[PDB]
Amino acid sequence: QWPAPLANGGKSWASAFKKAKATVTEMTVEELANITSGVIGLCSGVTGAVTRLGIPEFCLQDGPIGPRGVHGSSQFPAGLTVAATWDRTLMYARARGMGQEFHDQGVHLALAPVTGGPLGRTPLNGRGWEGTFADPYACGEASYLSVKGLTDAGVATVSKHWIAYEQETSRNLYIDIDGVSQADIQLPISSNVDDLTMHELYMWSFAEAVRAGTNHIMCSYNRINNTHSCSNAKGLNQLLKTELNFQGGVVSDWGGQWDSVPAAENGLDVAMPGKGFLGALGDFWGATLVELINNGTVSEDLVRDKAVRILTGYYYLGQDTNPPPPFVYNTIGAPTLNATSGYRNVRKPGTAELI
Amino acid sequence: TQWPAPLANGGKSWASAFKKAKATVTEMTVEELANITSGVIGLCSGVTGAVTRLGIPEFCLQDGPIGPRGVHGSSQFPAGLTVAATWDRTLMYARARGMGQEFHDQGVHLALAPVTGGPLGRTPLNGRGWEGTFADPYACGEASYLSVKGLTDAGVATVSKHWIAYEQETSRNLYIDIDGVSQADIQLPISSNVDDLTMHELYMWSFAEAVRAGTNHIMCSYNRINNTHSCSNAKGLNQLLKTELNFQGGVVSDWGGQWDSVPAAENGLDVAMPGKGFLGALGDFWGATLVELINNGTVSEDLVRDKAVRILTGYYYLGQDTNPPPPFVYNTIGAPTLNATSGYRNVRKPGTAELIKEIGSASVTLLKNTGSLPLKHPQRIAVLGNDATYNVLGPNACGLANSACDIDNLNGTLTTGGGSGSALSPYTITPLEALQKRAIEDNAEIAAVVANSNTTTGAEDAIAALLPDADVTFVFLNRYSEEGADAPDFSLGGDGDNLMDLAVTYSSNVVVVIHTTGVVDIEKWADNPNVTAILVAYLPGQEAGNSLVPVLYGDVAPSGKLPWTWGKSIDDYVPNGVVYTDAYSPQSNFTEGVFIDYRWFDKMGITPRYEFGFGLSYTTFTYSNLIVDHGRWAKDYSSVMETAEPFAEWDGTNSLYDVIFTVFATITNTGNLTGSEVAQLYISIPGDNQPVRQLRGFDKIKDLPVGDSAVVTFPIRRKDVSSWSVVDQLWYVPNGDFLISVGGSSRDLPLNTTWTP
Ligand SMILES: *[C@@H]1O[C@H](CO)[C@@H](O[C@@H]2O[C@H](CO)[C@@H](O[C@@H]3O[C@H](CO)[C@@H](O)[C@H](O[C@H]4O[C@H](CO)[C@@H](O)[C@H](O)[C@@H]4O[C@H]4O[C@H](CO)[C@@H](O)[C@H](O)[C@@H]4O)[C@@H]3O)[C@H](O)[C@H]2NC(C)=O)[C@H](O)[C@H]1NC(C)=O
Ligand SMILES: *[C@@H]1O[C@H](CO)[C@@H](O[C@@H]2O[C@H](CO)[C@@H](O[C@H]3O[C@H](CO)[C@@H](O)[C@H](O[C@@H]4O[C@H](CO)[C@@H](O)[C@H](O)[C@@H]4O[C@H]4O[C@H](CO)[C@@H](O)[C@H](O)[C@@H]4O)[C@@H]3O)[C@H](O)[C@H]2NC(C)=O)[C@H](O)[C@H]1NC(C)=O
Ligand SMILES: CC(=O)O[C@@]12CO[C@@H]1C[C@H](O)[C@@]1(C)C(=O)[C@H](O)C3=C(C)[C@@H](OC(=O)[C@H](O)[C@@H](NC(=O)c4ccccc4)c4ccccc4)C[C@@](O)([C@@H](OC(=O)c4ccccc4)[C@H]21)C3(C)C
Ligand SMILES: *[C@@H]1O[C@H](CO)[C@@H](O[C@@H]2O[C@H](CO)[C@@H](O[C@@H]3O[C@H](CO)[C@@H](O)[C@H](O)[C@H]3NC(C)=O)[C@H](O)[C@H]2NC(C)=O)[C@H](O)[C@H]1NC(C)=O
Ligand SMILES: *[C@@H]1O[C@H](CO)[C@@H](O[C@@H]2O[C@H](CO)[C@@H](O[C@H]3O[C@H](CO)[C@@H](O)[C@H](O)[C@@H]3O)[C@H](O)[C@H]2NC(C)=O)[C@H](O)[C@H]1NC(C)=O
Ligand SMILES: *[C@@H]1O[C@H](CO)[C@@H](O[C@@H]2O[C@H](CO)[C@@H](O)[C@H](O)[C@H]2NC(C)=O)[C@H](O)[C@H]1NC(C)=O
Ligand SMILES: OC[C@H]1O[C@@H](O[C@@H]2[C@H](O)[C@@H](O)O[C@H](CO)[C@H]2O)[C@@H](O)[C@@H](O)[C@@H]1O
Ligand SMILES: *[C@@H]1O[C@H](CO)[C@@H](O)[C@H](O)[C@H]1NC(C)=O
Ligand SMILES: *[C@@H]1O[C@H](CO)[C@@H](O)[C@H](O)[C@H]1NC(C)=O
Ligand SMILES: *[C@@H]1O[C@H](CO)[C@@H](O)[C@H](O)[C@H]1NC(C)=O
Ligand SMILES: *[C@@H]1O[C@H](CO)[C@@H](O)[C@H](O)[C@H]1NC(C)=O
Ligand SMILES: *[C@@H]1O[C@H](CO)[C@@H](O)[C@H](O)[C@H]1NC(C)=O
Ligand SMILES: *[C@@H]1O[C@H](CO)[C@@H](O)[C@H](O)[C@H]1NC(C)=O
Ligand SMILES: OC[C@H]1O[C@H](O)[C@@H](O)[C@@H](O)[C@@H]1O
Repeated sequence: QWPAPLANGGKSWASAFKKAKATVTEMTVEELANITSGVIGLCSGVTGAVTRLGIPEFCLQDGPIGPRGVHGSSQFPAGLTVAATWDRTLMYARARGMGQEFHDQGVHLALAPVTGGPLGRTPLNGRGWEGTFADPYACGEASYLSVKGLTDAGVATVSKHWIAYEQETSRNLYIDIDGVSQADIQLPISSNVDDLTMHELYMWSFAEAVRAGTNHIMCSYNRINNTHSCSNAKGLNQLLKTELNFQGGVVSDWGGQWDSVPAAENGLDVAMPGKGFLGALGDFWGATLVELINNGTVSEDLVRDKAVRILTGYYYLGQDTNPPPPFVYNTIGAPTLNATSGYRNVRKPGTAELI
Repeated sequence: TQWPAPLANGGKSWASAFKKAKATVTEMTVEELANITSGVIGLCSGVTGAVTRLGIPEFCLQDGPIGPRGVHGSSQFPAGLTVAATWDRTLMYARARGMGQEFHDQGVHLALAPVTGGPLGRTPLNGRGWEGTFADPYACGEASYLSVKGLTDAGVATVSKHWIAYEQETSRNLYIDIDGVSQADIQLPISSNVDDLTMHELYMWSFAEAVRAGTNHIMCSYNRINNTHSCSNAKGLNQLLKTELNFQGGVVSDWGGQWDSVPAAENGLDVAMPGKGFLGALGDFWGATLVELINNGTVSEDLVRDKAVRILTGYYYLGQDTNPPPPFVYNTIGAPTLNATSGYRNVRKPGTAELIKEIGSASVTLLKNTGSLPLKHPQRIAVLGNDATYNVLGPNACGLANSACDIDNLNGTLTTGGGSGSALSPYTITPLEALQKRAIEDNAEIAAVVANSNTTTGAEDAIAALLPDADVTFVFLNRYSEEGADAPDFSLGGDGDNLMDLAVTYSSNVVVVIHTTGVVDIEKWADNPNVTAILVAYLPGQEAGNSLVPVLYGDVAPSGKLPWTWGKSIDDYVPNGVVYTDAYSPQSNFTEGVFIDYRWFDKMGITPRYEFGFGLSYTTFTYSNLIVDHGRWAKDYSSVMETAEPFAEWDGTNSLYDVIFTVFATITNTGNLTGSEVAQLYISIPGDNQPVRQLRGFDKIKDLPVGDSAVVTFPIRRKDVSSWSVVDQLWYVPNGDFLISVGGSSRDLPLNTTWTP
């Protein structure tokens, strides 16, 4: 079908890749499943530590205007708003500023920016404002610069949402809350997209995102030609990881992962949110992935590539020798998470006037 | 287990022996059935329980694909790797025959030998591939047949090993339960997941040959196959081996290869080793447990009587009743596992040393020669490498299994590999002695740096001072590997890389000799003009030096050729050659099919450095006059036992091993010196996803004088031209064009013709 091309570190991540491979090489099957699946904590998502090799939990945090659910930060204008400036300098400085606030709040991975999913097939898209232009060229430019800003600030990006994620209606994220299951109720809207259109319109901004060095990409809730984005082999293994030569990790949207084995085989590298959100949003790896490896269904080396893709960003942005500070706010919310919040003021002179 | 256990009948040559077997087994109590089918404590690698009432003694099962291991008073033969490289059926037989006499005379009933297609050569990193012969079914077939014959002709029963698809040491995970730690709780053995065509065309080939040659027993391997232990795989043991190959002898467990009581009993195992040996640490699943399984109705007395009959057929057939082996006198297990004194018995016969030398001289393979060989009478000789002299701790310092020296010990000349297939030496003829003897005859001087060049103070200075004035510099490299591990890469062992860097710096006439268990990485030096000649001497046993120097000095031309493919990069071979995982149930999918060693290279259009079947002479040979004589056919009556391999053309009277045509060719000695030449025949058998070409014959012409010619002749068996029909489950000769090719290697084929039935 479409096999999983191994990470090699690409142009800029060469040394980071090699530190990643080295670390992954030392990891037990449990450790591999610990880092490739979400655990419980204060951030939108959290990767399990590899505590024996001193790899810590990574804080994944919303969102594309800056860290969400924190005090002591600034509320930046939306992507829609910078787009309207048609000013590359502002697009970059916006992201750079968002970036320092993410770093200084303690975020390893910013669940941002929005780089062409949604792009704007419908002017009614409920979350269209999070993107930029209704145009691949201009969106590509803003996406490039948005990615660079955040990464220059020392925070790994997760560009979102790959791909063809053009309506909120019946995205139908995976949720098995109460007795009921979305999987029984209704499958996600299937974006059915020819190959010219995928190439010339939707992939264009993501290509720019990859070129800018986005460390990760988030696969979307919709299905493409009736396969989930997060387990679409053509989309992740071929279009993204081969043609766009993407060297980083594919993070599930929160409930965008619907299965265990196809996901592992067809491009997904991180299961989010895992144990977070009471497990309500699916929890298909973790202990399940351990079992699948130990019984020969899934190759350990397949999962080592996932862990390598995750650690590449860690090492490239220097989070190993320059760790972000502790994240201090409960952004999940009680009663889902009963944790107290600290306080940290992260607002810096210059930010208000940039805004 | 829809594959029932077929009853022994003694097949072709063993009819008599089988009948005495059954007679004796029929008198046996249940306790006697259990005593003989499981190992007991003794001096040998394994020992079957006696049936003392019926006068059946303990049988000594002893390790030795190069001869009796762990004994003094014997000879260290070359490894199977080394005979393979001769391509000389005569030497193949005589090596086994010699090994046989030493086995018998030390008192061994069953030789755990030879290695007949497991491992065959899927990975060139296999830590124990060296115990085998060729990375080729056909050639492994021929050597397997002959090695078996020579052993049995000495009056020692063989246990051909290891059945089957045993193709990496890593995660072989023998069963063991010692120090509160069981292997069952850590990881299962690697699972060779082999399709049906591959298993027939590749892995079973050499085992068919060992069966035909009358192998008395066969050893089931440590690996699972399709996720079922080999030693309890019914389709493997009961169907493929005991039905299709019609195998009439015993299946012996590898040591810790048996994992359970009842499936083993049900699915093809005949003998549980080592039982009460090795503190019972490697599992003891039968014995008293089998007694209870019979008494309580779980396993039929009939099933176990068959096991005992298969054991006892070999005993009678080789006449060990009326002509018993002498007592075995050496503790080969080792304190503290077994605390028992050793006797002394000398078994080395006149002739053996010279046969070991000859195998060396016929095997050593010339890979590069820009003009420096043969040597005339150089006056100033430099030698580099610890491989050139003795292990600094003594030739048997590394213990009973040649594996106990420190990772950095200068072990001297690598005359054998490590593990169960090793053996002690009474001495080593070092390359440095033999070179010195010759130097002295020429009134020359000779000096060797044998220290560790990287860690010995003065060694680099000493080298820099010595080489520039030397007329020739010999460099001795080696690469130890062992059972229990795969090589991590092609790296030279010890300080090899350093020695080569230094030698090309201070000398323009470097001759390299490699003693190795397998392919090594020489890419850094092989195209350097300062390296004038490269030889690989494999594992020549005790006569390392005196075998080599005659070839260096042109007393005899090199005639050895490569029995596997020498690629430039490990990355050029079959992928996932060794699988590394902590997964509880490790998998290895043999998705390459039949395409291993040179079939991979050929199909994928990859050029090796030196191809399968390559090896230079001090002369050249021109090939002419290819004849395919369809009138030269013969009925097969020569085998010792018959298989039951089904084939489309079975008329009721004929055989898969009938020779259906013979092909001929002429070689002419077209250079300026006498030389021996290994002619080779390959066939392209038509079909889908088929090999570019397949070795189907070889003939070594000896000492062809300048100007002279000789006819080379290749019998072609029906099987040689057949494929396995997965659908129809039999062998068949396909339709289409059969390219038949002949020449000096797998890439150097001047003669070609099409046959089309
Ligand atoms: C969603 O569904 C849509 C609708 O079906 C999908 O759009 C199809 O996408 C496939 C590609 O995945 C595309 O395939 C081609 O059709 C061409 C003819 O129209 C073929 O010529 C072309 O084949 C070549 O490419 C293959 C892939 O590399 C090769 O295997 C093949 O050998 C061909 O290539 C050789 O020849 C050319 C010269 O002709 C040379 O340049 C090459 O290098 C090579 O030597 C494709 O097979 C369909 O045409 C698309 N259909 C439409 C209507 O767009 C879409 O992919 C789906 N999306 C997802 C995410 O699944
Ligand atoms: C390890 O796993 C591999 C992977 O599966 C496994 O490979 C398979 O091996 C089986 C054999 O056990 C192959 O079997 C079959 O599929 C054929 C179609 O491709 C089918 O025609 C075969 O047919 C019959 O043979 C059986 C056995 O004799 C017989 O009982 C049936 O009645 C069929 O034969 C009849 O009809 C024939 C004419 O049509 C006639 O000639 C014959 O005499 C008889 O009357 C067979 O069932 C399977 O295809 C393999 N698959 C692959 C992927 O190769 C290995 O066998 C496993 N190895 C171990 C050690 O377990
Ligand atoms: C584990 C094993 O292969 O054991 C045997 C004993 O019969 C087996 C067949 C084998 O071919 C034989 C004879 C050999 O000749 C091998 O070359 C050989 C070995 C491969 C070696 O074994 C190993 O290296 C094992 O991988 C190694 N494995 C472990 O330590 C292990 C233990 C628990 C769980 C998982 C793994 C081991 C070392 C030492 C003692 C026992 C086990 C032991 C062993 O001493 C030799 O073993 C012993 O002498 C021995 C084993 C158990 C108890 C007492 C003595 C070895 C030698 C001679 C060095
Ligand atoms: C199941 O197997 C056991 C292991 O072989 C048997 O026990 C061994 O039986 C041998 C006889 O067949 C004994 O050998 C002899 O030893 C005595 C010393 O005590 C000498 O007098 C004899 O001359 C000597 N014979 C020789 C070698 O020439 C072994 O001593 C004995 N070993 C043990 C462990 O006791 C069982 O007999 C066997 N059980 C059955 C039911 O057959
Ligand atoms: C001289 O012979 C020595 C054997 O008598 C040999 O030592 C052994 O070398 C092998 C390498 O082939 C080592 O292999 C193992 O190394 C570690 C062990 O902890 C494992 O991770 C590997 O998987 C592998 O099994 C042996 O450990 C080593 N044996 C001992 C007792 O130290 C030397 O290498 C030989 N000398 C030279 C210069 O080659
Ligand atoms: C798998 O990941 C989980 C999630 O982080 C690990 O546990 C935490 O380990 C950190 C140190 O890295 C401790 O500060 C926390 O107390 C642990 N949290 C919990 C919930 O106990 C776990 O250690 C990981 N396991 C392995 C084998 O690395
Ligand atoms: O909770 C979301 C609000 O949705 C409102 O409605 C939407 C429309 O009916 C239509 O566009 O479909 C989407 C779902 O695909 C609806 O969310 C309305 O239902 C309100 O109750 C909600 O506040
Ligand atoms: C392996 O484990 C998974 C999850 O625990 C299970 O769904 C699957 O069926 C298992 N397969 C085997 C062969 O045991
Ligand atoms: C062998 O193939 C099966 C699917 O048929 C798969 O589960 C297993 O992981 C494969 N092994 C490899 C190639 O890693
Ligand atoms: C948090 O507290 C609420 C109310 O005190 C409780 O019902 C809920 O179960 C708790 N949440 C979790 C995830 O434990
Ligand atoms: C028969 O004996 C074996 C070995 O003691 C034991 O595993 C099994 O439970 C017994 N079975 C029955 C049916 O008594
Ligand atoms: C052999 O002797 C050693 C050393 O006294 C002892 O520890 C060991 O238990 C003995 N071996 C056996 C199997 O009796
Ligand atoms: C070959 O040897 C000479 C010394 O004899 C040395 O100076 C020269 O650099 C060497 N050349 C190569 C290609 O190593
Ligand atoms: O994990 C230890 C490992 O070390 C060697 O390099 C490998 O080739 C394996 O054979 C061995 O088991």
